[PDB]
Amino acid sequence: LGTELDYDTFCFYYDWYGSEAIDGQYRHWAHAIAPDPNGGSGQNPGTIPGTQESIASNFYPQLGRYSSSDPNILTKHMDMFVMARTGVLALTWWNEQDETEAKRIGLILDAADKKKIKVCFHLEPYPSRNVQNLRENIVKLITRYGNHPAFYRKDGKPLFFIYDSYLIEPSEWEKLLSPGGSITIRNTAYDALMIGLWTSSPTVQRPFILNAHFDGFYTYFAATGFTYGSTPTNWVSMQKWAKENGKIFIPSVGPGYIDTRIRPWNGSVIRTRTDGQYYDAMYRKAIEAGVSAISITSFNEWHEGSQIEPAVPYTSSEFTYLDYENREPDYYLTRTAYWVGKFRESK
Ligand SMILES: OC[C@H]1O[C@H](O[C@@H]2C=CO[C@H](CO)[C@H]2O)[C@@H](O)[C@@H](O)[C@@H]1O
Repeated sequence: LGTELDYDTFCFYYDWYGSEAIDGQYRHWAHAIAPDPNGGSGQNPGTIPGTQESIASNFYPQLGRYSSSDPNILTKHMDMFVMARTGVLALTWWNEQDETEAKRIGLILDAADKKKIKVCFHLEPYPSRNVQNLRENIVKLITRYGNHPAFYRKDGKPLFFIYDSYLIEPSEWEKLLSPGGSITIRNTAYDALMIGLWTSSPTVQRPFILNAHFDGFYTYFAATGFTYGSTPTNWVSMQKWAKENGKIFIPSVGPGYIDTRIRPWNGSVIRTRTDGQYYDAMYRKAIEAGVSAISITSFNEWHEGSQIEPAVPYTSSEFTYLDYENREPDYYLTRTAYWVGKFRESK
């Protein structure tokens, strides 16, 4: 029918939003404003309070200030994934070691399964992250969730995205990811496809990826040109290198970028949506590069303005939000479905 989910399409999902009613605070809708790293001492940037009028986004959710723990929101999000044809939800994972995290992960897996969506984890730069506690956490996640019907596998293997994987030296990664490594997961019950973050130039990244024994790489950033990896004119050559070296390249595409409510000094990174033309251009470059898998930044990173989740026009007494302009609130979901179809036609 040309409507089915694609299980080589990964959409980055954030479960960090809270409401007073469910979570005790409007978590993440309220957010600290970052000081300017070049703006000197004594800055008092303040906070966005997460009121109805003033939330930590330049856009405004159709679903309002929702809780990521609300089963009825999760249902709606899974229906949005179905509309977008995105078969894998790539869940932010911060190693919070708290019961409210555990509850949310279970709720997300359960809701996903009702719609045949799969879930993988996006391993974030949590405090003192290192290859030993990464192994322990991979073991825990596979043990806890590996028998859940929504747990993602590719040819029998789980898959993890590793954000800011450059914060760990290749000599450490080798211990976890080489078949001969001291604490290897290879050939164990806990083996997985490990997808590292390609940032800078090939001269740095090629030996990093090889020496670290990653199975593949992704680029994350929705803003074109932010890094070498997030410059789509490099994707043909990145894919050629991946194929030559038996690596999986999963370029990240997004619909735009703007984070100036939380980072007012970061205007140079703004990428305008132009009624969908930015998203179209980026998605076309990924498909044209001949890749096997694509990642989408993001479902709902509202702070960074990369979301495809529906947004509505809103002007409050405190802020005039951006909105999808000439496009309807669900445009980025249905445009994702269009591109998934083009990707499948190519695959
Ligand atoms: O956008 C604010 C957000 O920024 C950091 O999180 C990263 C932002 C986007 O994606 C990556 C990969 O998922 C995240 O690690 C972090 O400082 C958050 O605390 C903050 O809310």
